[PDB]
Amino acid sequence: MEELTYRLFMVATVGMLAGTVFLLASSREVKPEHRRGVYISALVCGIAWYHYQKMGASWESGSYDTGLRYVDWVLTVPLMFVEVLAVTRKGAAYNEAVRNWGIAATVMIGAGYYGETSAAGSNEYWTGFVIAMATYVWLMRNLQAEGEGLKGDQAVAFENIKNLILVGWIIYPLGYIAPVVGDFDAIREVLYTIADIINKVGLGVLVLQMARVQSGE
Ligand SMILES: *C/C=C(C)/C=C/C=C(C)/C=C/C1=C(C)CCCC1(C)C
Repeated sequence: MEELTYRLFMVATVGMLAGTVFLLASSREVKPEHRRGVYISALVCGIAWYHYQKMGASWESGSYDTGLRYVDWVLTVPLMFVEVLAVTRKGAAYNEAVRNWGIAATVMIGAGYYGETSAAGSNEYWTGFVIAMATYVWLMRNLQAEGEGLKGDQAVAFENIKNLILVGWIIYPLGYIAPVVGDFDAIREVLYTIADIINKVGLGVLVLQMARVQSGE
């Protein structure tokens, strides 16, 4: 398990870089007015690339720092919401949701960090899990309600974005609890890594697809 976890960190590092530069190279495929989300998706993968290089080194040392993962999350999750909410909102409605969902994400990630750095299975560990889970469910319920009025190819492309988040983000609470299900500390890190690749590279691909649709392709 320890070597598998290291290898996955190394592969994910190159994968985040590939996502970054793939998305940048692909921006010419859509109209200028629809490139912003693609560029933000590239920024998300680029920040992740930076932190994945650090996480692989940290894991390899034998004294791993989950703070690297959590700082990456706290910076990137609000950016992902910026991309999502721009599809359905502008102006006042956009500003309100970006702020409120960003605050919620920060609470979720901070509660998780508090719990994960507590003794596994302790009241503190479960306190962080429960607070994070409630905030997560609030976010997912808000997301489900977004764009329910859309029709046509834009509706389908937005539903694909929503579904990636609604399904893919379940991996994170599963990773968080893995170490109390078995001798699975490394499996937490495996699951977080797989999740970050799926969610960050996948969202970028789907934001690019949305931009193709918005461009009339
Ligand atoms: C790019 C990274 C992403 C999208 C990270 C997402 C992280 C989460 C949705 C984390 C959620 C958690 C819970 C719902 C409960 C346990 C604590 C967390 C922070 C792992």
